[PDB]
Amino acid sequence: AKITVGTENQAPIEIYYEDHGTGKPVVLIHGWPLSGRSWEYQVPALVEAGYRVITYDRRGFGKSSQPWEGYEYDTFTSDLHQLLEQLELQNVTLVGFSMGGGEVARYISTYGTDRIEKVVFAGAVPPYLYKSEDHPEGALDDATIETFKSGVINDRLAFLDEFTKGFFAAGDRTDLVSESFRLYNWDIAAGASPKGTLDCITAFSKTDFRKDLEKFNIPTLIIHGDSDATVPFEYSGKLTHEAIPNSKVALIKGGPHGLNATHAKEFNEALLLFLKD
Amino acid sequence: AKITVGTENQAPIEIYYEDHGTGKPVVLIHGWPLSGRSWEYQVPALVEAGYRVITYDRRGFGKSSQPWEGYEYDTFTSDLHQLLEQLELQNVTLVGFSMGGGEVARYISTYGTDRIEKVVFAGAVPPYLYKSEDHPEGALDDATIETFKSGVINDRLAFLDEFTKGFFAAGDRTDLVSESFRLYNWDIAAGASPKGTLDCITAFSKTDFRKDLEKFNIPTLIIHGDSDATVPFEYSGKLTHEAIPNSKVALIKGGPHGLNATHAKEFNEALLLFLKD
Amino acid sequence: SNAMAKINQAPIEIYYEDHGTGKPVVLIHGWPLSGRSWEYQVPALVEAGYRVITYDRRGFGKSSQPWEGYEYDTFTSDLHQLLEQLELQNVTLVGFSMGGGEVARYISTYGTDRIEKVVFAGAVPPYLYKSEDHPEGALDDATIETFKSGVINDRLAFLDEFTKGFFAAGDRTDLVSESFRLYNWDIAAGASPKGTLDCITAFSKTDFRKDLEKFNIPTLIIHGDSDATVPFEYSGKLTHEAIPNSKVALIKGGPHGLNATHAKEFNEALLLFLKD
Ligand SMILES: [Cl-]
Ligand SMILES: [Cl-]
Ligand SMILES: [Cl-]
Ligand code: NA
Ligand code: NA
Repeated sequence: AKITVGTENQAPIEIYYEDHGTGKPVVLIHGWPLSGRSWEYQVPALVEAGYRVITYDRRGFGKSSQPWEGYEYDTFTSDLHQLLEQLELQNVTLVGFSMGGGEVARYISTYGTDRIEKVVFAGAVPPYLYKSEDHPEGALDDATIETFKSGVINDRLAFLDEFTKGFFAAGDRTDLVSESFRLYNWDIAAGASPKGTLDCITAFSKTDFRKDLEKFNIPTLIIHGDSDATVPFEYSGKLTHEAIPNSKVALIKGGPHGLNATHAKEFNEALLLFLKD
Repeated sequence: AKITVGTENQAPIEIYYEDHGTGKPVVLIHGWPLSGRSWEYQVPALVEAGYRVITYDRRGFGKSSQPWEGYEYDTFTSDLHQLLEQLELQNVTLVGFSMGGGEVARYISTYGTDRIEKVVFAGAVPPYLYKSEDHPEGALDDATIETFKSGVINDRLAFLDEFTKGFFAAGDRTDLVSESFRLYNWDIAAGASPKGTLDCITAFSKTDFRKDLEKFNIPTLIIHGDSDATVPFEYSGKLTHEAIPNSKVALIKGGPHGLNATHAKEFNEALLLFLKD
Repeated sequence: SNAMAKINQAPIEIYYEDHGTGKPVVLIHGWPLSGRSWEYQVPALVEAGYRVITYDRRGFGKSSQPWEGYEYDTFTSDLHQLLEQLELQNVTLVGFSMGGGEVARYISTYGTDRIEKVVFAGAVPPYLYKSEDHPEGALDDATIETFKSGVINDRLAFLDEFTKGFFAAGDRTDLVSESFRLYNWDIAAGASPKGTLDCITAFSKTDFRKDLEKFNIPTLIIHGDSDATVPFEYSGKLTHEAIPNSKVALIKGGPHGLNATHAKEFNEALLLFLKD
């Protein structure tokens, strides 16, 4: 229940995954800096609705290897390719949460749709989060990005504590998950690679997926919160929907970034409607 | 230190175990939703007394694989059998704590007594924990059972926080462990399979071991607290003792469910006096 | 990346991580933590052009948790197997707290052919035990027994308290966040209870004074002036005095865990010594 996806200095880089149930495959791709365990509220709904659910832990996160390099989307996407190939998956639905939307974007662009029936962008970073002189439309400027980087560099554990509180907060509303659930998530992020945790920030904030979204001509759903403080709908999900013909949008009212946990009922109803269609 | 005990969706199921010391083998089987680490206070006393001590993590728990299926006693007992077979254990004592009493009961019933010297039911779920009009001497009625399942389904992490508090409390006394120790146990439970955690509730509450206990013709010890909130003596150990006429009881005054930790000396004394010839 | 080094029936494996390319710097963590304790050193070392290897001592972090071998003969044998398996050359061994014991015993037992330099950081040599005959130690019998009975009786609570002192410099108890402290508590909580206990005797009562007589290579002592567990005066000071040509970096306000609280100074001292 590890996939070997490469080597670094001749040591295998191994990806931890879980593969549950019977049915068409739904591959769930977690956000930063969490793991496959962040999909707790989705897995049973999906299996009960007749799908086979695969989660995996991105390199550097969860129970996967912690290499020094490879923390960019070409490699992240190759890692996903090895998983789909090794499990011999067909008619797959790719569900990318937050930075996992990047693997989705790039997978279609690089490897095409032979194996892929449908895709879902859930609170996801495309089309391109960076705000700059060349891309004045985006959400995250250098200054904002540097704060994340400097937090991870100077006190990652305290920064993660703060980040996880905000991840499940919608505006003023900070009671959408229990303190135990928050701490649980903090601890999943605590164990991650410090290097991978840092490099991911650059990857998810500054990778431009616009060219990739062009190759999308399969059914596509955007699930997103209207109160997402990390990846604002107007700068991400809304534009991914507008980039992709025939895509559907489920804007969840009062949904924060971690809306798959906070608004599980609504998230799953939108996801399940989309899959059975 | 893993044993492969099966396969599901093309991937092995592995059980983590530890094997310490030299002498007669004593296999310690943990309760829900913890791991082999719950035996911290027993292992050293057993090793020092000249026993070889094997702990393992039940499928779905601790460091073992987290599959989707197999969370019922036929499989759990099959996993135990493979552990005994693979480690070639002879002249074994099985010690089952809480739901681990179920593997004890079912092993003897299914595989016989040829490998087995003695057995111990510690705060253990047999004979049959379900409580109903027709089976009034169970411990857990439908409503209670549904409160467990609901808690795990809707906020497992908060539910576990509360469960761990009651686990070590003897009536109104809740200072029997430190907060650090309780939180340690919380974290062990947090990392378990959500599905395994849920299905176990049905396994331990609705499995009838009465027929299995009929086959116990080997020396049997019941160790149980008189203040066990989760598995009360009167509706479990007391009845196991009555079901197995040879059996000895060590009823520990002020003992909560987690009495192997709160009353380690009294627990260990009962175990050592029984283990000896 | 990470890998396992093979070192009843099941092999003992040591978990290690190997990052970057260049001359190797092998970081040996203190009790009862793991390789993850080096968080603040790894990046600066690789950025400076070194390869950084960390490993988890048997019983700790992600390594096997056997019943025996929790003494410096075996701990140093484990280190030797790792360096042999990786075929390392020109190594700088960095031993934090009890990890200075592996450094001392490695040079004494296996010699220096694979080793260019050594660093004793907040380290337990020359001999941490404090007694009548050996007043120059740090830890007396009453203190040692407090550690043992704490670990036997409520290891989790003992660790919570230990981790508070680890990062405190006298009255400065704000040097790390609660989050960081609790992260370190959890790393310790998952270690072997048996290894955790036996290490106390290994780090407190092993005498490395004859080992330090074999040191004829460049040597840096990095130590805090406010280390409650391993006071400079009874450790790093004496290790420096034992070793000719050895350098000292005494960090002002540094507690035991100064590699985290004072990363900037710890790292400056280390890099200056590595390139010389
Ligand atoms: Cl993300
Ligand atoms: Cl149980
Ligand atoms: Cl130490
Ligand atoms: Na953990
Ligand atoms: Na027998």
